[PDB]
Amino acid sequence: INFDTSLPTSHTYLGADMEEFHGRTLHDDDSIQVIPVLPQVMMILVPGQTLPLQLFHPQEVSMVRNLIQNDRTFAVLAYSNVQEREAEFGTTAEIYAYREEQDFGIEIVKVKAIGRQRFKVLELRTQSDGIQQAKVQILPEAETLMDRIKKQLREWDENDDSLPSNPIDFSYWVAANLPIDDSLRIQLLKIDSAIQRLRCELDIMNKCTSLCCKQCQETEITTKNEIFSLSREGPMAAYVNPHGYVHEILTVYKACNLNLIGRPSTEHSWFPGYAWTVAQCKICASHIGWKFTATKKDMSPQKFWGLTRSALIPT
Amino acid sequence: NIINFDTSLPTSHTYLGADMEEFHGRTLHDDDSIQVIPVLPQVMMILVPGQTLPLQLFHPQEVSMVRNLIQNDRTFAVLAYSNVQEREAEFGTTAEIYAYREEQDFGIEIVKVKAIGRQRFKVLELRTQSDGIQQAKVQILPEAETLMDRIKKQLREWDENLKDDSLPSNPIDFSYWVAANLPIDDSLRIQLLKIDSAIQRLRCELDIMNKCTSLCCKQCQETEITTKNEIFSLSREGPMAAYVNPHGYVHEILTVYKACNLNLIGRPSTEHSWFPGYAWTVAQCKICASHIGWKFTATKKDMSPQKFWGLTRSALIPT
Ligand SMILES: CNC(=O)COc1ccc([C@H]2CCC(=O)NC2=O)cc1
Ligand SMILES: CNC(=O)COc1ccc([C@H]2CCC(=O)NC2=O)cc1
Ligand SMILES: [Zn+2]
Ligand SMILES: [Zn+2]
Repeated sequence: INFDTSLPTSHTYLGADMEEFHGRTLHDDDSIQVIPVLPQVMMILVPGQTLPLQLFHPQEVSMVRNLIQNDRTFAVLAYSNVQEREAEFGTTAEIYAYREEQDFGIEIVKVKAIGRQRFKVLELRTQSDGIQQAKVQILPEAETLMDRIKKQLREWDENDDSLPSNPIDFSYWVAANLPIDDSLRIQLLKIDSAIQRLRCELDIMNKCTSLCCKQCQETEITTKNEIFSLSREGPMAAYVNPHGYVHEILTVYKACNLNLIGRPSTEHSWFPGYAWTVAQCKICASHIGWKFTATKKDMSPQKFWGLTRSALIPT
Repeated sequence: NIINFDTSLPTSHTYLGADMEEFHGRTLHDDDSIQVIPVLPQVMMILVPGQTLPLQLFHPQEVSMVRNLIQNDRTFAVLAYSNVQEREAEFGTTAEIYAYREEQDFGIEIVKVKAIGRQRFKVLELRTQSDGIQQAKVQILPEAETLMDRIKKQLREWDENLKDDSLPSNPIDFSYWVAANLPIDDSLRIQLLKIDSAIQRLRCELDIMNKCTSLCCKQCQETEITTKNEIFSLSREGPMAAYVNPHGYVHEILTVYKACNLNLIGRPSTEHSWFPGYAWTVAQCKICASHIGWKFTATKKDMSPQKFWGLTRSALIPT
């Protein structure tokens, strides 16, 4: 495995002149705050998880510009029902990198943020100018469980320095990287105790199955056991396509029942040194993810896949 | 200068998919009536009766709303924002869905729609529900052939093809064709939409045409890019039309035969092309490198014109 696993976390495709912020805002337990939510964000976010964004609607640009002038923190709601904008919990996201640019006269803002604190939603109110403000309450934050989880993680993929040592940070690493659906992510986000969070995760890893194509609900694509981490963030990560759409990707060493489309391409690659090719379901041709292929034959691995969470469903 | 290409192809939006469902039904609201019509949250374009609006919708709340629209009157409200940055709008126009197709990419439900502007309105109430959707309480508004010939005369002096069949015979439709196709900024579009009477609209448009100057790149303002005399129409919609990029972003572009102070980026491409038979290359300002639009180049030697430019309204300001 010869590849710098610190390059993906940099999101260099998004831009390399990104202004950086080192100030850190952290709210007290049980404190009630009013935090804006970005209307296009759909992701469930946990503390320690990074969220890259590319925004071009003038209202999102203005609100990020104002956040950058202040505490740089927005609210990422854990929607139980994104079609209905229903959410009871969420995680704050603190912008740590920022970039302005223009394209065709349209002001664009590129942002890189990281989850900081869980919160319970108290009120979701929309302003007269359309922007949404959420009144939230900041929630407060067993090495046997940790060792047991780390044990079954090594059984799935041979991956210590990669995993956090603190039980709180480790519980959130596991919550954000397990190949689980949204309902289980929200279940884990509701849990207040790291001990309880780790114990629920152990139960989830054991009931885990395999990943089928959602459009088929039949054809198996990959499994926990080919999960393969190419990034310090872990085997699961959010990346932005060239037009602002955020994909959550699970990297696996081998996949089944998948065809390729088009020509391997290096543009806007989420894994520097690698080229991507659209992978679709060999049964329904539903796009599922991308196969990445080395650009220099001196790199290991030579082939790996990055499959979107949204295209997969567990058995 | 002579055209050897089917100007009815661009209006079909075949790049959006050629197997679009269509609807024969037509809904029209009574004059001076209050209607409650939903507003798509990411639409930003100023719409006029008779104008086409293509869309590609990703958000599950958008596709739910449009799915429900397809099962009802297929009509949403397009606001003419004074300030998009703050959702400030006093007038608008209804858009009726006339074509539709559902897709699914990476497990994400996708809706593509082609809609046409029908009736303009004044907004009485904008109110966002609990789920986030915006509903607009609106009042449908009620709807000198010398001005018409005077308008048409200076249109021909800009482009020869803008002559007869390319232009509507009715003064109401004609004032809306002109409002949608003049190379004017958003403040003038809103001014024309506010006008209640067609004769008043036509006379305002004649005044605007006489004061029309040139189009400069927005970022640096100094460099001219094109001018009204270089306009020429390659679609039955007219010289000005909205098209969707492959990711759902709607671009309003003006087609012109010649542009200055523009460099090109890379090699021509035929993917997702808005003008079948032509390839596109990103065009950018010579001075400040800002992307301005696209140069279109024919893929066959027997096509005419062999080259033209589609320049976005958003990158251009008047002189
Ligand atoms: C016509 N265009 C489209 O439909 C969308 O185009 C895309 C979408 C996703 C990417 C990913 C691929 C993986 C990677 O490494 N980086 C990316 O941005 C690239 C282009
Ligand atoms: C990083 N950029 C991408 O991945 C692709 O972005 C685009 C944007 C606009 C187009 C237009 C060009 C003109 C035309 O005729 N059709 C289009 O769709 C095409 C691709
Ligand atoms: Zn399938
Ligand atoms: Zn310029």
